[PDB]
Amino acid sequence: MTLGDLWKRRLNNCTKEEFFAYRRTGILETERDKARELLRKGETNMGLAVSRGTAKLAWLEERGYVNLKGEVVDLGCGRGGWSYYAASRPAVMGVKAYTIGGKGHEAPKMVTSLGWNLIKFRAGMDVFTMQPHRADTVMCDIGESSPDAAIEGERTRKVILLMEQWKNRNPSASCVFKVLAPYRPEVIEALHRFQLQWGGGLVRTPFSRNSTHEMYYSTAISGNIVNSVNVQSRKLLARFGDQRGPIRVPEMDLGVGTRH
Ligand SMILES: C[n+]1cn([C@@H]2O[C@H](COP(=O)(O)OP(=O)(O)OP(=O)(O)OC[C@H]3O[C@@H](n4cnc5c(N)ncnc54)[C@H](O)[C@@H]3O)[C@@H](O)[C@H]2O)c2nc(N)[nH]c(=O)c21
Ligand SMILES: Nc1ncnc2c1ncn2[C@@H]1O[C@H](CSCC[C@H](N)C(=O)O)[C@@H](O)[C@H]1O
Repeated sequence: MTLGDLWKRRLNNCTKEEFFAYRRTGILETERDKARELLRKGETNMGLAVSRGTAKLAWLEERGYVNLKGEVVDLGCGRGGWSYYAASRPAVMGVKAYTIGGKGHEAPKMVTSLGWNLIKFRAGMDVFTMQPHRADTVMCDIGESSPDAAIEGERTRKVILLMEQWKNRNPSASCVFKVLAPYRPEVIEALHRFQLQWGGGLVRTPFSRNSTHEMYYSTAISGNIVNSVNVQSRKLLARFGDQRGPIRVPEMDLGVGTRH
């Protein structure tokens, strides 16, 4: 059993009050007061982020931890916060965004955020059985949380296997993907094998809530994986009992318009 496995059990052992107090303590949180209503008021001319995903990818890019360029695929695009972020980048030429949709799964939010015309959205698409195609940048933000850590590890393993498939098709592609449960031994094994072939490493974004162990893997960084995981597990376990709230920051606003 790992330190992260214990973090999960301690998380699930929280009372409701301890859970609410823990989940957002000390994390960055974008201010979505305007964004949120605009989206369900059906306003489509808006460049405010369609989800909390946009600020996470932006942070990775602005830190120099991901290379977004050329033809991008967004695997599991959901509402599309990563797709819109990618489309707004000048080095990005196009975005092919795929998501399953249906019951309990977000469909793409349709807005005129800068570069929207470079995105081809395909809902109803299962990326795990999709044939990989040409891509310069492969992104995947898939990983549904479960109170069962063994289910989280299996969900995570599936993402890593998917990224191996896309790398087999595109050995030179830049990759960035969610690693929902990096503390599971079966995940560590698959990540170490990924890293030995393709390089890369793991990083924690400051917007992730403490109720998730999610870390992001990218071929543009490096670092011992077990150390990265254990450092994060210790930091998560140290926040139990912390009273500070979240730190509110402005939401990303990419502006509106086409890119040609
Ligand atoms: C709601 N919730 C979530 N977690 C833990 O946080 C992890 C992910 O964090 P999140 O679940 O809050 O994030 P998400 O984006 O999914 O939003 P939401 O708040 O709607 O969470 C719903 C999920 O939590 C699960 N859940 C609901 N109640 C509990 C609970 N009492 N204990 C554990 N899991 C719970 C539900 O089955 C569902 O899977 C969950 O996998 C679980 O270990 C909780 N732990 C306690 N101790 N009490 C909780 O109320 C609780
Ligand atoms: N097998 C699958 N094929 C395609 N999409 C899937 C999938 N399994 C889960 N998904 C979708 O993957 C999405 C991940 S949500 C990621 C947030 C997104 N990057 C943003 O910035 O808004 C979810 O909407 C989920 O419905």
